[PDB]
Amino acid sequence: RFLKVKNWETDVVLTDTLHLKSTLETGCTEHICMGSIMLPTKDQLFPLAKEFLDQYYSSIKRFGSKAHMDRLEEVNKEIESTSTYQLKDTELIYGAKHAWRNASRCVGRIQWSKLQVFDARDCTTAHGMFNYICNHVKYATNKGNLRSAITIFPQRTDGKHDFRVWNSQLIRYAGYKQPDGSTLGDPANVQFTEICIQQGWKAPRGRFDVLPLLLQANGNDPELFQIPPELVLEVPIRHPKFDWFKDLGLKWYGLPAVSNMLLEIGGLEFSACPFSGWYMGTEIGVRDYCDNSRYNILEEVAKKMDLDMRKTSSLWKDQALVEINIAVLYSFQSDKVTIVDHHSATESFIKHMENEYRCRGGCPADWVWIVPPMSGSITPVFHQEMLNYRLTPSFEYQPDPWNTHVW
Amino acid sequence: RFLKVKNWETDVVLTDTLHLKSTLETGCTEHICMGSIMLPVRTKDQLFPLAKEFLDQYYSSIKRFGSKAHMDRLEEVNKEIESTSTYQLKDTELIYGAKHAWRNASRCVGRIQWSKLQVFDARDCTTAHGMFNYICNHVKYATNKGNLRSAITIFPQRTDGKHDFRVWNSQLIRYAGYKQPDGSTLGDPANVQFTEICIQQGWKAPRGRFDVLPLLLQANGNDPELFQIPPELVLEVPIRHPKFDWFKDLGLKWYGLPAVSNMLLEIGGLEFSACPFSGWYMGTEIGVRDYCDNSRYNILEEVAKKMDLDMRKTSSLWKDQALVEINIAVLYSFQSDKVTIVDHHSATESFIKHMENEYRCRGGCPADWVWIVPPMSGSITPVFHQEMLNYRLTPSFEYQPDPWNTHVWKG
Ligand code: HEM
Ligand code: HEM
Ligand SMILES: CCCOc1ccc(-c2ccc3c(C)cc(N)nc3c2)cc1CN
Ligand SMILES: CCCOc1ccc(-c2ccc3c(C)cc(N)nc3c2)cc1CN
Ligand SMILES: C[C@H](O)[C@H](O)[C@H]1CNc2nc(N)[nH]c(=O)c2N1
Ligand SMILES: C[C@H](O)[C@H](O)[C@H]1CNc2nc(N)[nH]c(=O)c2N1
Ligand SMILES: [Zn+2]
Repeated sequence: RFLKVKNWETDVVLTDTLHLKSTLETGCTEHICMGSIMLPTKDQLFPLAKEFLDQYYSSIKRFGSKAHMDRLEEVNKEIESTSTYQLKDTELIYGAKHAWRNASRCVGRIQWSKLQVFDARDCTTAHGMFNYICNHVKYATNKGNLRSAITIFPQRTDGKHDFRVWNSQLIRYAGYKQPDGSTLGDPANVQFTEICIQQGWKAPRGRFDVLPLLLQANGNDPELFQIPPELVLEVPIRHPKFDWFKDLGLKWYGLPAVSNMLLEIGGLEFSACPFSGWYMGTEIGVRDYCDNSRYNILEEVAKKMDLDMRKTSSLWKDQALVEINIAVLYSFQSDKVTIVDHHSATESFIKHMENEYRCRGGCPADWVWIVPPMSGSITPVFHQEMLNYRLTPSFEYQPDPWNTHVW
Repeated sequence: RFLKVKNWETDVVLTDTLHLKSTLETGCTEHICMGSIMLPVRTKDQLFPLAKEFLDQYYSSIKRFGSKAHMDRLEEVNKEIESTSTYQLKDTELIYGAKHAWRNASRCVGRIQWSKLQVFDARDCTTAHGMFNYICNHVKYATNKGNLRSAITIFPQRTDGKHDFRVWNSQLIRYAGYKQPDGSTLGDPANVQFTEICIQQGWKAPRGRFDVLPLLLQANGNDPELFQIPPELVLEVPIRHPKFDWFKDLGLKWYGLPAVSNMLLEIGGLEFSACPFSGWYMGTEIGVRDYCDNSRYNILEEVAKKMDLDMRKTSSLWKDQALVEINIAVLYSFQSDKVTIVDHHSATESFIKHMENEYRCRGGCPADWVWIVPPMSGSITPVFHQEMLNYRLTPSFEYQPDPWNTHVWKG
């Protein structure tokens, strides 16, 4: 019950005791593993607060101290009357950093304690939200020297006043159904690009059209906002060997800033909390160019490489995928925009695992998601046994707003 | 209660009722997933339930559930247990069991072939020499001059755990691993331990880089014995590259027949501790793991040098780039010699078809995503985007401890 995990490349063994703090469920049972499934009141709220506040005050080495019990009774009394409660700034920051720290699917968590937290809990309007997001974006980009950030809009109250950023990421390209069959722009975002038009967006109908922001504050009909272009840093994609690679007319944006998840701290629910860091190369090149429901430039790259595309066993897809990913990293590094290759970041994660087992007794991890989408076996996380379990504070999934909004 | 999985690349959903037949425990709990853990003498007290269950399955498969042939067989196995404390499978039952063991192998991507398994009943074997002759015929039959045919050879079942039959090799054909004084390894680093046991048991090692290891065979719980597979029975393929003519000069070769020998076949409560089984290679098993894993032959950096790659920063992706070429050369060498091999794209596509077919005509197909996804180019194969349900069905192939850890040495 004090589980162990083994790295089979190095024989390192770590003993996991952190998992016995786990609260939520995984979806798995004694009889069935779901490790690869994508998505599984006043009386409930107070224990959730006690638990969070207990771990908060131990983290600062004041468990059982005067300040601890007073803060507990303070929160205790506010739940009684107000039915909820508000986090002190210090807890807000702790909670945001530990939701990233507990993000069992995130490979970049070695940076978790350097997060920049922007308290936007005083926001009241979509224009307000837009101001906060533009500030987040500018701070995060930092002229290419990217910095981790999260901006936290007001907590849920009764589900009727939800703050929601309707974009899945703050910065994403547009996707348009072409009359003939295929897709122009980016096929992931075709339905959202519809909604923006459905809401009043003048789509330029190019390939790399930065989508507008669709901001929803206090539960009202959301509003369209154009991010100032000078805040959207983009990297034109070129290959350090193949001159013809520029001709494909490819670029990506520098700032990955995920905006559709829900942040849960001490039982409180922050449905608007866009957070950002920086890209691993494969997130753009393997996934955001080469997945069959994405750009499928794989064929053109290999065509332009005059590779034998007549049978899968020439591995021409793999060979193109490598080149594309070499190009994505070359371009970002050439323009001094932060990016991490998948060898770099998996080795960091292993180091971070080491540190978590050493000074925390464990580290929840979702092997299925930590292993990069190419070259998995030659990265050091492949041979790393991991234990997956759900800790609080956390980032959670939430329904898309456009299935729920009382319009 | 029914369960659903979604393929996110195609939006195809499938409903699994077959997990309800699951009994063995996965290692996971409601609060902890052990989905990435490598590894998460039986009395008649609990053997007839296991027998009845298997026999219920078998007679369902032949649509004779509840027939007099079915009830009589139950009654026959019944008396044989209380009287002998074990029981014997009919040939039919043994063949069903071995096929369904493979069909239930949730980590195996090659299961589209599962019904075509050639089952060799070696349950009359009694000695190590007897085993050597059974294995030699397996190898010849399965190889078939490069037109590989999957087979399994099933040796006698465990009785009291003190008379086990064991193949001590992890595979029938593997290359020797030699640890040098200077700390380097000659041959296959994966086999250094087994090689030393062989040498200690009296094997005269050629001490080369691709020495086929001797068979180490154990019958009836006796001390294991060494035998050299005849070299004309070991089909090998020298590794060359279709564009690089310096690749042949790395002097690499690999053998054609993957044949796993260290696992335990469980059928209806009986344990078959020695049951080597073979099929044919997916290319990445040689190209990605057998050559490029940091703890294996690790010709990665030598291939990168001959390719004159930027080996300074990892972000030149030289490792990925050399990996692709090495897998290109493995597929090319095998196809050039008409030795059966499958690339990882072809095989993941087949498994998806297989998996979909299994959901429709069986109500489920247990599958270990961690293992099914290929160890390179994972996301550009259709299993990466495929949700999977993992559960243990019997008959099954199980792991078992290395015999040299548990053996009682006669002397
Ligand atoms: C700083 C560099 C970072 C890198 C390289 C990184 C990398 C990744 C990767 C590769 C994934 C896997 C999903 C996929 O590949 O499609 C992921 C998931 C995730 N990231 Fe990180 N990340 C970073 C920063 C952050 C930050 C700052 C946060 C929040 C404060 C965060 C929160 C998450 C969460 C919650 C998930 C999992 C979401 C889910 O369960 O669906 N990440 N990340
Ligand atoms: C004929 C073509 C076959 C192919 C291409 C194939 C491929 C694979 C691969 C790639 C793995 C992953 C293991 C690794 O990569 O380290 C695997 C696992 C496995 N294979 Fe298959 N296989 C084939 C036939 C068979 C046959 C005939 C059997 C037995 C009758 C079998 C039994 C298994 C089992 C039991 C596992 C799971 C290993 C475990 O649980 O540790 N396979 N297979
Ligand atoms: C629904 C299937 C996709 O799931 C995913 C997949 C990935 C991420 C994710 C989240 C944050 C990231 C940050 C901060 C930096 C970075 N470099 N990468 C990230 C990737 C979120 C989700 C949830 N939408
Ligand atoms: C705990 C270590 C897991 O390792 C492994 C790794 C691989 C296989 C395996 C087994 C059979 C195969 C056949 C018939 C064909 C083929 N092409 N590949 C196979 C690969 C088994 C095990 C379990 N002994
Ligand atoms: C079906 C499968 O579980 C799903 O596609 C997951 C698998 N692992 C992943 N891993 C990462 N890093 N990112 C992903 O989007 C996914 N997708
Ligand atoms: C830690 C991890 O579970 C382990 O290294 C597994 C992962 N998946 C694998 N998948 C395959 N096909 N072969 C393997 O050897 C492994 N190793
Ligand atoms: Zn699980």
